[PDB]
Amino acid sequence: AQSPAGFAEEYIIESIWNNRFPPGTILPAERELSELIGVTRTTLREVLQRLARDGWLTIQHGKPTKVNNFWETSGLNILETLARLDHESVPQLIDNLLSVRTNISTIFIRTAFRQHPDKAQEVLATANEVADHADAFAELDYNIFRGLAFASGNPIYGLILNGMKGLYTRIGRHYFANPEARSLALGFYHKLSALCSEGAHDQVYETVRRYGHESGEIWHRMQKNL
Amino acid sequence: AQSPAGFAEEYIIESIWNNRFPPGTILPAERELSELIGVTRTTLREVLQRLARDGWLTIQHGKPTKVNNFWETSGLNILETLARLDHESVPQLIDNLLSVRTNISTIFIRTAFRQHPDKAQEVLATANEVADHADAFAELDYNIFRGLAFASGNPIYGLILNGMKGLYTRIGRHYFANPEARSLALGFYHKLSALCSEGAHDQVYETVRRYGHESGEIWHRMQKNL
Ligand SMILES: [Zn+2]
Repeated sequence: AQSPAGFAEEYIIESIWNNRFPPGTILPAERELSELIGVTRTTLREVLQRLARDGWLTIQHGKPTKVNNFWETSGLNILETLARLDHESVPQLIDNLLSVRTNISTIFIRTAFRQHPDKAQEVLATANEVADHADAFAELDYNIFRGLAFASGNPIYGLILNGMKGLYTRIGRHYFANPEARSLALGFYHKLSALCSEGAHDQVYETVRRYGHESGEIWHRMQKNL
Repeated sequence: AQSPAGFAEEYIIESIWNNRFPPGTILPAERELSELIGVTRTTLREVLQRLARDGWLTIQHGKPTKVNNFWETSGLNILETLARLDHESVPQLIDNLLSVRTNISTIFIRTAFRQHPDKAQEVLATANEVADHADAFAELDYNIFRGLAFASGNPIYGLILNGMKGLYTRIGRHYFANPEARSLALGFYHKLSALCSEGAHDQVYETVRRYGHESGEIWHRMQKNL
């Protein structure tokens, strides 16, 4: 909410989620919607355009605006919104995002080590001198996975990490408040550097999967308390 | 272009890409920009909001609008735009997207077969009676990969496929114009069904990688002529 546009956007998303405006149906006319929400038509139009780009709506000239099935039309951009809309399902959403990070990274880290080890090493070296605090590590960690994704030579993995950033770093800012989380991560970045230097193979997959499991354990034990 | 908003959006993206409005700098004032493009301020605002959601810009109240480094702020949503902006790099972009589909699917197809084989089988069965035409196969193929992504039980893989849809199906509509491409795909869906039924393991990874390589060969030989 806050600003009129912010309030309108949140109102419409909440209305779609709670089925006031069910996915699969037509959105109410602009005049009725603006009057219902309490914003000007120009403010509403700007919000509708934003929602359309995020996949919540489909807008077409000379045609009623449709409320989409966002599970079919939205991308990673809605992760943060999903976390806000369904608090009870947040634990599972987080586990799912961490699993995606682990498994997709096995692919691009292996490729990065083979195709651009110099870039991979530069990325991993950023862990040096990192501040021993949650916010610093949350950003460092995200930057390392995103950096390795681009270091693969296939920027599409980078675009995927870009979409994951919002919720991924949010998790990180809480996860890395745990000193052990920071320690395990540093050990991981250091091991990855060694594997890259040695031109290792199977060890990369096993090392990344192991990190996902161990970091996942630390997170789960933190999550269980909340 | 076409509509005023369409023209304005294309103009701004082209200007960012060609460094008229360099990433890392501030976007020209709205009054100047609307006058330069030839659209109303309201049309411009709607376009700016759309561009911001796609990651091209960062808009903040009481602060100049920044032109972002889209490689850092944009997600899969920009794939189609990238293809239109850099024709010479399209062949590589396509190869990269196909590689992502292949490698990420090894993960979610394996998971789907283990966690929800019934859902995986339902998805694969949609290949039955499929029309022997490019458009039909492009949609079927995308629906099968997206379907298996959701069948994994981790919807985030589905969100990734959602973001890939635009460019992925565009490739498909051309790729599947080749009768052999359609045949190889049907053989693949049928083999996947058999592997799911048998509760196969290593065969899944090997089969998916093989399909990526063989379909990639067919596509490359088509691409080379263009
Ligand atoms: Zn997106």
